[PDB]
Amino acid sequence: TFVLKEFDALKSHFNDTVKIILQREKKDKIEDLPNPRKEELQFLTAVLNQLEAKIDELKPRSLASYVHVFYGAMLLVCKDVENNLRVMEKKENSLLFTRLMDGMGISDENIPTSEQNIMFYRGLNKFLNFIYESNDSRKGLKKEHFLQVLSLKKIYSLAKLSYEQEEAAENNALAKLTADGKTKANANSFHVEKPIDSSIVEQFKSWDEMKGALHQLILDELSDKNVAKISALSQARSAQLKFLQTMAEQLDKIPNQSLEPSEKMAILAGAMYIVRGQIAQEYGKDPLSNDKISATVIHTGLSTILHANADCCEDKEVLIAAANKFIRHMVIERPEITKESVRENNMFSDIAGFQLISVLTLIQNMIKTCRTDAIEACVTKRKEELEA
Repeated sequence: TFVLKEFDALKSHFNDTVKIILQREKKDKIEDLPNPRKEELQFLTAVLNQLEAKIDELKPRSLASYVHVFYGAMLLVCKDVENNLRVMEKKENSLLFTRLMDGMGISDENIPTSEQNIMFYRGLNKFLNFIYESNDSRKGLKKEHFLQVLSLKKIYSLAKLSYEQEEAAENNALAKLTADGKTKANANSFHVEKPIDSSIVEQFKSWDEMKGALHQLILDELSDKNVAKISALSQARSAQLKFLQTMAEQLDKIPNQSLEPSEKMAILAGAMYIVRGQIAQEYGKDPLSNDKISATVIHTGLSTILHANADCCEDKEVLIAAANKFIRHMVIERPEITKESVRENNMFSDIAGFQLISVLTLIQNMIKTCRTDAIEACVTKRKEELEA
């Protein structure tokens, strides 16, 4: 097992790393360093200073979440180092790269687990929201944030890279999953950590009306394609509609006193974006494209119900994450025997042609896109008000 370094050890080691690099390059300040080493160290310094500022402010019980962020930041830079290497250059011969890995205590025989890598980037990506007003990207960037030393282009670039790393980490964990879970699914123990903003769900009117809209769209599909049942449709389209039906059905079994209707509508909405995303990929488009696809009844139908064209990327992330949280709870066997696994029998076991891992992977892709579109819009917004 990989034991994480304590926070004080990371701080002292990084401060030494900066000194070593500055001494080797014979510079006084890191702002005089060549690219991309300059911005990379300016980023880590900014992160560290902001971490220390939060520690001396909030006075937390455990510094575990703070270590997770620093680990994510240092690993993000290591990734940036690899991307900026020449065609023949090796990372093992990079001073900064080797210094960071040594500071985190990572070698060839000592690497963090899949879960630890995810927590690193999940922690950093949440930590990056400090640049937004009230920690919300809906309100744009702050006039003064902890990454002010960096340019808007670099902020977007690092954020984009960080979101892609979390996606890649999740996808690697999904690829190693096995479908030999013997445990039974438990909806009775499914409780949301934080309640959802009802304003995000008010466009779907109610849980009954949303179910009615879904059921009506399926009827319109069967009518337009002149078939009696869903199975008569294509293997792809059939699995998608049965996925939505299973989703809506499995949510009705749960009492409203154990799971609020607003939470149910959010979960169902996230499932709709997944199906909407799958169909969009069939047309060679991005899963979250707002372009109208007239050739598809379902994609057009789901877009109408979801109000996808008018909805912002932030609200979409919440809905998609809500569906992701429910699926992973019902289908994935979590620990605390050893390791995670897909239950051999779940909600989607009877659905022919259903590809679970593909769906969970698509979720991570749409999540990343929502986050990337959020920072891009804020960077572009900040650029305009600076150029006026």
